[PDB]
Amino acid sequence: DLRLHLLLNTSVTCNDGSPAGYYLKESRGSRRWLLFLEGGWYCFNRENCDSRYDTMRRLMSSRDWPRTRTGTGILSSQPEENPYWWNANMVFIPYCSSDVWSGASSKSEKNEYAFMGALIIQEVVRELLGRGLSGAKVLLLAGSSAGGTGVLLNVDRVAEQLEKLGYPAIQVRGLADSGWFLDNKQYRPTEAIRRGIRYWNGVVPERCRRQFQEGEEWNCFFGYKVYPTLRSPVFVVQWLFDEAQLTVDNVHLPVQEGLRLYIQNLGRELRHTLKDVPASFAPACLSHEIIIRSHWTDVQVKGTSLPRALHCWDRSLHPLKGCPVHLVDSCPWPHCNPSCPT
Ligand SMILES: O=C1CN(C(=O)COc2ccccc2)CCN1
Ligand SMILES: *[C@@H]1O[C@H](CO)[C@@H](O)[C@H](O)[C@H]1NC(C)=O
Repeated sequence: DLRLHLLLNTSVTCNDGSPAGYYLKESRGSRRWLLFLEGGWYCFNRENCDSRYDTMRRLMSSRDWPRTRTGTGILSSQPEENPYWWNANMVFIPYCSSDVWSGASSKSEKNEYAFMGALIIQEVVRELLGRGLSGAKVLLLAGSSAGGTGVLLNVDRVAEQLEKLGYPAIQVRGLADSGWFLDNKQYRPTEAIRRGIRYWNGVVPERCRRQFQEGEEWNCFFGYKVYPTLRSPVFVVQWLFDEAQLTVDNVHLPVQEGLRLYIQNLGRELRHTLKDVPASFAPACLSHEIIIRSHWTDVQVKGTSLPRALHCWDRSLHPLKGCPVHLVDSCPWPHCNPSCPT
């Protein structure tokens, strides 16, 4: 069980002004720290956020959060469930800012909601330094879905924050799960992100911002465009036929030729964007499943599981015989990999 701590700086808030926070389980015999960002879409205007507040309020407020949560998958402390990092210090950061972890805007007389995702990450890091993070050797910033995109937007800022605070020995790395999307043509989204950035006062990594310039920061929410600008090591996990990608593409699964070609082209394009990503795990599956699920160990690419690939990545940051880190399926249709989830 991970225990809840509400932020001591109560000006760093969820959407409705309640304090943000984190769940923590310490492991005093370990110098490894895993900070995981939750996902759950976003909202981009007053009316859309009001609807989310009625029926997804835990994603907008801490008022009803439980005092504990169970760590599962990569957050589990059991070796059988988590062969990778079972002995690590574990942190789960709830997503209560509805801004893909990009915002830096407080509630005020002109803003009904606060969008503070980027500041929540910074304040969690600062408060953890007094609870053992000051002695860390590795800080892995991980996340799923909107949290996976959040890793790409925030990993370099965490590295810069720790350097400026006086902790240059902590190696900051990222793990982005299910947050690598394509701005492709639909079978039958970029505008919502553009509007969101203005509504949230959203921030993007500085090198990417300088490439795309004013008004075009939305480009930095797409992994294939932001990843080449990042300095921290980042491991990318992405299903080739991600269900959220298909949803935004208006695809809902007797498949005729037009849809067959569309699905095959999508897998080929995703595979192409990962060609120059040396640490990656991309199975040919139709799924919405994420790395905090208990059975995350089951899927394999070319005979190698994700916990193994992550271990090989750790070794590479000290190619390796029998320990691969670039694992992208080449077969062209959902479930052509026999180990895909059901
Ligand atoms: O499959 C899912 C989808 N979810 C997401 O957050 C979608 O991912 C993103 C990533 C970036 C921006 C918007 C959405 C959570 C619920 N289960
Ligand atoms: C609390 O956080 C806000 C936003 O980052 C910051 O302006 C303020 O200085 C912080 N307060 C303290 C006491 O650190």
